[PDB]
Amino acid sequence: KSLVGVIMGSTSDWETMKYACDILDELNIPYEKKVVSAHRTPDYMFEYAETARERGLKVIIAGAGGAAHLPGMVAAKTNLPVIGVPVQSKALNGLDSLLSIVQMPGGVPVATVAIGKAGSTNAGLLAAQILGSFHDDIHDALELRREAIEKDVREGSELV
Amino acid sequence: KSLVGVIMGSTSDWETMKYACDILDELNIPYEKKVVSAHRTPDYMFEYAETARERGLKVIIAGAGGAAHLPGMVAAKTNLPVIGVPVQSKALNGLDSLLSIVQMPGGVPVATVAIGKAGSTNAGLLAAQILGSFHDDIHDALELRREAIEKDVREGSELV
Repeated sequence: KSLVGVIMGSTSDWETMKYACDILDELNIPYEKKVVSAHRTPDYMFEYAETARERGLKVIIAGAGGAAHLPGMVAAKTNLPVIGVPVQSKALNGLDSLLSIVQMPGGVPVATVAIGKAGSTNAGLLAAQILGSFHDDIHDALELRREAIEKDVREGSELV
Repeated sequence: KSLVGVIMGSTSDWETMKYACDILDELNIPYEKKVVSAHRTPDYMFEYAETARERGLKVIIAGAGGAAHLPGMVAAKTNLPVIGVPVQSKALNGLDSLLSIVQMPGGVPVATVAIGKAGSTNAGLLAAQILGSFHDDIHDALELRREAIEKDVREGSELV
């Protein structure tokens, strides 16, 4: 049973959103991934969000660029934590994506991460952290993962 | 036993961070509030972050402005979810705060919310949502709060 839903407005955002999914896979967290568009499939977006809780999801990761409304509108329709990944847009390099996602009004939080693939990775990790707040096995896995990277960086980053 | 830690670098940030605490008070979620500075008390910041999980905290809300490093450095030191509130800075109106918080690299997510008061309110709600991913009573209270606001706004839609 999926614990995290990873959604995005278009297939073109997949190369960004796959980073989140890779993290979930690495950590063996069950998830689903779907294209759900705020602007092209608005009714479907509402159905997806409003039924997430009953479907067993605990966290939603939503990616969008430009006038990026997907994370906020999903957030307006569920009280699951919603993590917003600003996709890097062509003209404004994700500045529009960022402001469109992060500047939510009081009452409807969206947990916003960095523009692009770094943010996407981080959305997966943040979802895992949210689960880890109550599943010690996931928290332990996150700790070990971080420890392993710390060692790799401190001990195996030779400069020539 | 506090479930949320609400921290900020300066007593002057309280004007912003109070809003997150008002939400927690409203939802009867036990929390602690402290002045922890990334730049003025860096050792204390590491100790606070390191010991949060042991102490029973499940989420940390951190507010900072300007070259805002508090949320990110706390996040580097704990696998609890960390919510970053960008405080509105004087010269750049929180643009510096926002970018210095949200643009975290892969491996160390910070759940970033809006600049200022709206963001602070939302950090409290987001922490509650994170708790609500395990605690059905908190999730239900969030749903009820939102439903009452919906009614106040909808059965109040007339501009007279």
